[PDB]
Amino acid sequence: TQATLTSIEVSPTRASIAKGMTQKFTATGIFTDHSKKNITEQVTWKSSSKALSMLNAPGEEGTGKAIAVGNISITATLEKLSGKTDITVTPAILTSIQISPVKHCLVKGLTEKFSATGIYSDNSSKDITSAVTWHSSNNSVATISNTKGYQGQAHGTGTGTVDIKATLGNVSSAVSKLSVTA
Ligand SMILES: [Ca+2]
Ligand SMILES: [Cl-]
Ligand SMILES: [K+]
Ligand SMILES: [K+]
Ligand code: NA
Ligand code: NA
Ligand code: NA
Repeated sequence: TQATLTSIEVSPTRASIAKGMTQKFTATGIFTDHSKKNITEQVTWKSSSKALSMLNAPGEEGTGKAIAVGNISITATLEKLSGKTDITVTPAILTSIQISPVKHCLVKGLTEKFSATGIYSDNSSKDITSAVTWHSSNNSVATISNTKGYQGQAHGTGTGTVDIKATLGNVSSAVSKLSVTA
């Protein structure tokens, strides 16, 4: 309380966040006694553009939400002093994969086309059937192709049940239970 505030630093200094994701900013107060203090909950936060929304709800103080791709300047203000930083919003990232059909009954000797829908960090979606790698837990029940022009093509090779899944980098679809009948 004896110390006067002399500066505000906002961290991080450079950062990238995917569209639809969020970032917690920190406001660090610098004082005449050379102490540093977390003043994130005390400062006034603002953003230079709609592309990053500073969240207003209690407990969200200093949280920015990526609305649109671009460059945004962020400011923390207290006692007419301001600290600033820059953030970059990058394109939405793959967060989940939904495969269809969710379950299926296939007659042996027939072929069924599975599709993979990528769900992104802004909850946009895309057909990524040809981009994913398709997997079968048991080729003796069904095979599934990754061959160009046949991606997601599942062929009933024998009776039973099998797990079908799609993967793309570190993202994996839910398992689809494929039953093959005679
Ligand atoms: Ca900074
Ligand atoms: Cl940046
Ligand atoms: K806003
Ligand atoms: K997933
Ligand atoms: Na600003
Ligand atoms: Na915008
Ligand atoms: Na069989």
